[PDB]
Order: sequence, then structure tokens, then C-alpha cells
Amino acid sequence: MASKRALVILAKGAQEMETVIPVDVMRRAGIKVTVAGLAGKDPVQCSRDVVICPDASLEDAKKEGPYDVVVLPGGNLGAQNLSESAAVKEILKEQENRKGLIAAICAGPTALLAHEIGFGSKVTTHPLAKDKMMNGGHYTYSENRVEKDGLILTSRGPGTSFEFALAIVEALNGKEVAAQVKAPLVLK
Amino acid sequence: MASKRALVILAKGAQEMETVIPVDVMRRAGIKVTVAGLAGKDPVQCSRDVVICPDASLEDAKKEGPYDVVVLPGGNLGAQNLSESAAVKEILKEQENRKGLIAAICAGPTALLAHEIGFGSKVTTHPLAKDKMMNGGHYTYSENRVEKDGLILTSRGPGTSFEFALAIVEALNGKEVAAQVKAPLVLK
Repeated sequence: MASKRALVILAKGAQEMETVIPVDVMRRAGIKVTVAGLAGKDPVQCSRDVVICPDASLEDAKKEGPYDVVVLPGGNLGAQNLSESAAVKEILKEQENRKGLIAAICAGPTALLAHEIGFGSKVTTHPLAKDKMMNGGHYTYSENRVEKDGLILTSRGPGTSFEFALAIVEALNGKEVAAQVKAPLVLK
Repeated sequence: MASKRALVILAKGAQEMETVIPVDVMRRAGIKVTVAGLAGKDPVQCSRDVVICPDASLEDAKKEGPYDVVVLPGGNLGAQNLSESAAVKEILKEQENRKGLIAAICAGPTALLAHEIGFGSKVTTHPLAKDKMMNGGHYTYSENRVEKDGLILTSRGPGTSFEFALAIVEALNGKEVAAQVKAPLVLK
């Protein structure tokens, strides 16, 4: 059985917990994860100054698609950088067109708004990103910790990151793989 | 009021979630955190292949002590590397002698055993690290998600990392700072 593949797009100002937790949990599930630097291959300064080194540039990772999921971490500045990128636009439009999963957390869903992705969907965000996301009425808002409307999967914050990551694993690899990955984590 | 200071010792094979979550949460609390590379300043490959760039080498960070807390992430290989380091030994002995906090998660507490730190204390670990930690009977074991016996603070796994980090914040900066840092996280 071929391994599923995930693209995690890492921009300056990304929320580092929301980057690392999904990467780690997806890799535990046997997903081949590419941490792709929006800016290139150089290390990325996250929202609380953790510095993460990409596996590859987004420019190169874009050429090795398609991916079973495209993951957008949060962080206000990270999400703004994702929102400004034409490369990200192209990747997300292609992913929607091919009926592939898109997963975004905290402020990350606001890049879906910027790139006109998933309009009409029910979404959640961090509470502090609600009004940016809802500007223009292009979505329906949800309070759920993880929200999934077809292939638009959204979540709220650092404290929903494990739930978000496990939801991605379940969507890709099924319930039993997600449950097996969950138990050694010592979640409550 | 002078900012409290934390030393997070980052070794090859460290559990990346257990590194990032405490760093991020402590920084949210206004703690000045130094992510110190055991090996030097070069990027560190974690247990699930996330690569984190240290702020400084342990060699240099050791010279800018003392620190209000020394934090030991888990990961089997990370903890083994911490356990083999004479520099880590010296830092932990100094921290115990000065009545400073030591915080270790998952397999991280097994470096306390290696360095003869805190013998007699009640500790927890990841379940899979229990028998390494208990070899020789130098500690008393606990099932609590976070365990604190004086200035020996231990915890169990990725899924206890927020609890662990908030316990460190509470110990350093008090209950109200920890509660203020907690709410925007969207923990359950």
C-alpha cells in the first residue's frame, strides 16, 4: 500500500506548535510529510521565535505533487504570508479541483479566504481570527474544535492541534491508524 | 521585575513536540528561553525528523546561567544523548544545588537517573520509560500526568506537554500568568 503524502507549507511567523504537532503525528501514522518552506529552503522563524528548517522549498515541493493533504498552520504573520503567495493559491486551487484534502488551523483558514478556496463551507478558526475569516460572508462559522465540510478541514488553536492532526490521519489512513497513533501520546 | 530564564537542552533525537510546546508556552509567559544545542549551534534532527535550529550551543549557554528552570525534553535518543553528556551532568547538579527547578518529560527523566539527580523523588515518565527510570529503585513512581516533588517536575508524553509547560510557567511566574497564557490556547 503506497504511503499517503502531506505538504505542510511553512512561512515566516507560522505557529510552531501548529506546525510541529501535525508533522510529527502524521509521520507517526506513516504519512510521508514534506515541510516546505514558502520562502525557500532556509530556516524559518516562527511566531514565538522557534526556528524550523524546511525539508525543501515550496518551489521544489510544488513539483512533486500531488499530495493527499495540504496543511496550513496558523500564526497571524504565517497566515498573512500564506495568503499573499501565488504559489499557495495555485496549490490550493489544484487540490480543490482534484478532490484532495485541505487542512488549516487557527489563522490558517484565512488563507483559504484570500485564495477563494472552499467558499460556502462551514469552517472554524481561532476565535481571534473569526471576523477576518467571516468578512464577506463566504463561509459559515462553527465553534467545533475540529470542523470538516467535505475536503475542507479546519481547527482552532494550539490546544486543538492534536485533534486536528488525528483528524487528518483518520481522513487519510482510517480510524484504526489514528487510534493506534493516539494511544502512545498520553492525551487526556 | 526581571524576566525569568529557561534553558531547554536540545539533543539529536529529542521529541520535537516536547521541545516546541514548552518553549512556545514559556515565551508566551514572558520567560526568556534559550534553546541550547547539546552538540553546538547546528540544526538538530528530532525524533520524527523535524529539524530545529538552536538559539545557541550548550557550551555557550552554560556560561550565561543560572537559569530559573532547566528543561529536558523526551525522545529515547534525545534522552540517551542528554544522559551521556558531562555538560548536562554539571548543569543539573548546579541547578539542584542552587534550589532551582528541573523539568523533564517522557524519557527525559531518565537523564536525571543517569546524572544522579533528585534521588528519592517521586517522578513520572512515559509508560514505556518507567522500567529505565525505576532501575535501582532511586525514585518513587507516579501515574500523574504532571508530577512535582519539590524542584523535580516530571511529565509523561506529547499529550501532557501543555500541562507540563503550564506547570513550569505556574512555578516561575505564578498561577495568574499561567491561567492567562492558557486561555488563548483553546485547550479542552
